[PDB]
Amino acid sequence: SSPAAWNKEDFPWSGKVKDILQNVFKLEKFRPLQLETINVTMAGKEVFLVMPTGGGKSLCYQLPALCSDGFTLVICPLISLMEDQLMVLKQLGISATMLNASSSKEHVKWVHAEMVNKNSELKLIYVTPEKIAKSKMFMSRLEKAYEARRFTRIAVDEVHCCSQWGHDFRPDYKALGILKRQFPNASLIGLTATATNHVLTDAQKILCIEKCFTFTASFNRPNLYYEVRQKPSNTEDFIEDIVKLINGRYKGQSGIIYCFSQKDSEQVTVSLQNLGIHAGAYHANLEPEDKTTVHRKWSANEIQVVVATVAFGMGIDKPDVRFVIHHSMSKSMENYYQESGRAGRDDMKADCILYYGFGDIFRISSMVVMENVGQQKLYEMVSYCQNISKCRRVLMAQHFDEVWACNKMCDNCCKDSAFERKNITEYCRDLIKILKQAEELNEKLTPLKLIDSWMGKGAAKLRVAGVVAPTLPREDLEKIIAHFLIQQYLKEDYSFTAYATISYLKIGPKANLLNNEAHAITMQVTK
Amino acid sequence: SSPAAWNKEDFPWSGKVKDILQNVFKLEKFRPLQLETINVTMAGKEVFLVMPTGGGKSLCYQLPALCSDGFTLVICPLISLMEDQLMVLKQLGISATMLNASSSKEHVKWVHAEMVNKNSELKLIYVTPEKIAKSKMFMSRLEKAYEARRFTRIAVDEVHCCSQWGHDFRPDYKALGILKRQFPNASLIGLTATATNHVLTDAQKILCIEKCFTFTASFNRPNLYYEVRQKPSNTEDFIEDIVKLINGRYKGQSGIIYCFSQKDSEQVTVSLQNLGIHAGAYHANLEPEDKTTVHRKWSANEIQVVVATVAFGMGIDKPDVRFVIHHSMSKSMENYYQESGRAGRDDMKADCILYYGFGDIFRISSMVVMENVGQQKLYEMVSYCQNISKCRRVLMAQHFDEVWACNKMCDNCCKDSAFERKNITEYCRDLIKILKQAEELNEKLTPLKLIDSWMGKGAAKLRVAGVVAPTLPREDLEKIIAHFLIQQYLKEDYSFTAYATISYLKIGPKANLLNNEAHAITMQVTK
DNA sequence: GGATCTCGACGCTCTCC
DNA sequence: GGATCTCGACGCTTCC
Ligand SMILES: [Zn+2]
Ligand SMILES: [Zn+2]
Repeated sequence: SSPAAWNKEDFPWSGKVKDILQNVFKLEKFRPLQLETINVTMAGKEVFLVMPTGGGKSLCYQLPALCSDGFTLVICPLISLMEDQLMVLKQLGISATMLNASSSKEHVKWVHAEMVNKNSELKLIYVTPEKIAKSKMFMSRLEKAYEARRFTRIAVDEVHCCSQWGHDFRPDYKALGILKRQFPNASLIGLTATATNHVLTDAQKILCIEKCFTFTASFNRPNLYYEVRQKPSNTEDFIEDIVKLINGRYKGQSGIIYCFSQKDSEQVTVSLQNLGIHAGAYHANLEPEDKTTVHRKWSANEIQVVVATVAFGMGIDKPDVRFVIHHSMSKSMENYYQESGRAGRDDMKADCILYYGFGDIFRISSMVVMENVGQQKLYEMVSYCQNISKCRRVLMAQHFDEVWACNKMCDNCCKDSAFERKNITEYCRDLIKILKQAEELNEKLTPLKLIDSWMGKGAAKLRVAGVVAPTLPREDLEKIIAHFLIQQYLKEDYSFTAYATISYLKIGPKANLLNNEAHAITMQVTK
Repeated sequence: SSPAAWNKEDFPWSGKVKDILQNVFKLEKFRPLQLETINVTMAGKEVFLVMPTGGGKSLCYQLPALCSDGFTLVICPLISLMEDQLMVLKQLGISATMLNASSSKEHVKWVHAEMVNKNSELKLIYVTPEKIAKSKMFMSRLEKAYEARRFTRIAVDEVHCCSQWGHDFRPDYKALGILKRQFPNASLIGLTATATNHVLTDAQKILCIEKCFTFTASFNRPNLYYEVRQKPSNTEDFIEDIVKLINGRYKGQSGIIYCFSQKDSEQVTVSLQNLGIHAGAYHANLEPEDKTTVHRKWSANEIQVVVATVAFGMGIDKPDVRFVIHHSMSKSMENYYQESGRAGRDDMKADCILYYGFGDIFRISSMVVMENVGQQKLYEMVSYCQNISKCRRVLMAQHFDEVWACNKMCDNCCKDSAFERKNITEYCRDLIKILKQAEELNEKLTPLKLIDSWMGKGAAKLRVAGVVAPTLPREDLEKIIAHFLIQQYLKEDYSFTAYATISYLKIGPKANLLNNEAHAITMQVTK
């Protein structure tokens, strides 16, 4: 059966739920699938929930814990994620406890007592997967509690870590199949944002589950404005453009700038600091003292903007982030979605602005070279950046394979422009003439060298007679080349050097389609 | 007495005058000083009229001719200027005639008869000064005509040719003093646009005149919009900027582009032709078949724009010229006014746009090297181009030294900006450090070489340690250097070479003011 | 002679969690 | 190894 059959407040516990939500959580209504998922679990069945980060996954097992006798067991990989939740629960007045590596002997003793203590009001217990695999004592207390009917529910946070596809895999997550083996009458809930069908199918196996429901929540964050701008070639002009946003539409408001590297973050920070902006830097190499200093001042609005690498992400819940700017594109849609989704967690209007620069492809391509589908994921991101008609949300839904309602909340929906299919085939033929000549000369072309030759610039040996670039601006040429790349008419060829991975372009796999002289390459342009 | 005493329709001829204006000339009212000058001449007194070209000087002696017995004599240096007039008079039904070098025996015979024929209705005769000095026959007919009271008025066009200061001097204009000597009761009128007090003071002697009235018309053309834009470094970008005007604000309308040289003119023409514009080139070297070809089609609106050197100017009277663009600056304020003054001769709104480019100073500077006060005139032009606050009309009036009312009809009057005095002294000290070094190295610096060094570019020998240019754009640096030049803190130095005169910059006469370490150089900037 | 071009040339910096 | 920098190389390019 489907979720719709569970969007119902028909159940013997619908009163107890609407009530706990409204008064214990102080929430007024259910977000999508939240009602449905609680019903399934209250119905004591197995369910997987796929829902964006910050979407409110936590509610869906914390609330059941409270509508039952005893506790709900919660499996969670990081101590910080657990501490995140318990603060919230302590503040709500809910009895929750967790256990650690560094947990106090007094605290462990008390927990053990509470689990079998029939009088315990402790309703949620958080533990790491190590505790399941490497504690005989804890397993025995769980067994006693299960037998005393005080233990009716299992929550597994971040269930994707089970799989060898799941880009956060953890060995200890493989032992967790023991739970439904030992506790078949304890219902299990699995939670994640990052769920491929074959990662869920595997977690379902690892955990020794069947049958199972799978509920997938939509990606959409309706208050978010999505825009892609051209990234300026000049780095000081790029800075000047930014300060004008922060001091114009975003004056006084909190926000984030995401950068490609740690150096990018340090440079841009300084640059903004000099121009008046209260900006702070966050990357992995940072002394963790400084990692914390920055979060504190930013969450407290002393700093207006954090300039950071992807290392700034885990456990960010600040609600009034009004803008997220991407100084460079992310490695993937999944990272972008995830990186930009930290904006507007107060559900009020917020801006998400990505600066697309040709050069950035190759810095990233080179970097994710060791990733199986690193390149494939990058090229998908580039194609987003290249799109000028399609609604930005329409493009995201294609990625999640979701049944795609924007209401002018992305740059392309606000355009009044028309479009048409421009035939750019000859530019490609022309560029392949250049590359063909280069190998006949045993010459390697960086993307820079190709463009120069096309423009009739660069080393004269690398130029091809009768090839004239059009009098289009450079950024248009960059877009035409990016196009052939991702279309694989061209391809990257990496070279590994003493210190760096660098990218070169070559005739790609699809160049043989041009053997058809009637072949047509078209690109959408404004009318 | 002054012109005001003559701005009056009190006279025995005024009724006849107003009537001839409206019903013969088809004109409704008098332009400034037109009334005053006619009155003086009708009263049989001597008057010099100084009035902008196209202001209507011709009316002021043609109309009296008709309000008098017999004919008015007109002295005119070019056959084209005479023919210009005669076409117009023929079109008005006025009996006018002229005499020439290539004049027919039949035509000469008939004229002599009309002059003494008491019944003649021939009211205007045009001749060259050659005719006065080198024709015994014509002078005798004049004498006979003067004695028969059929010859009451003398007009001398372009009276400035008399003087050794008037930049169109003609030797034959020195013989013309015989006229008031022989014909003291014929009144004389002198017309010119280009009149200095010492050119007037000289013509009054040559012509054997005293006393005399001098009426000076104001330069002002209330319908003209005056703007200075920055000229782009890229010449293809400069073309692109122009086409957007021509196809934008000036779509369908007639105009002129003025260029420094013939090559500039040929190039820009081709450049525009390729981009759809019906543009035509006019310079002195052109075969006169093509000189003529271009005027016909332009006047007939087949050509939208003439792209020309100063060679396109003498005898232009097209009324619906809606824009004049200066591709490069003129040699002098006097040339600019006159060149730009060809716009909007229908008195309806018209645009006058000058593209100021640093390099052009020196292209122009080098060429007028042989002119006494060429440079001084250029620097006056540069100082106009450099002004960002003052009303464009205010700056011009200072040049004609006239008692200066723009009504937002110049770019600077339309600005809402404020301004301030920026101290740029250290920049001068820094550039003088570079030049001192250059001469200590027996190196000559072109202006290009100076900027590069200042910018930390160019040949490394030519750079000075601890001299950092500011991070201002190049065009701003160009302006700072232009500023010191005309202020003579810097000066030009010309070198004569096989084929060309080239300019170098050197420390100028005013650099000794910086011996004062408290000395201050300031430049006006926007706030 | 000034000025754009082209060639080897020497000078730096070398990607996330 | 890829851009930037720096150099002498030869070839080309003043109104009415
Ligand atoms: Zn949209
Ligand atoms: Zn003004």
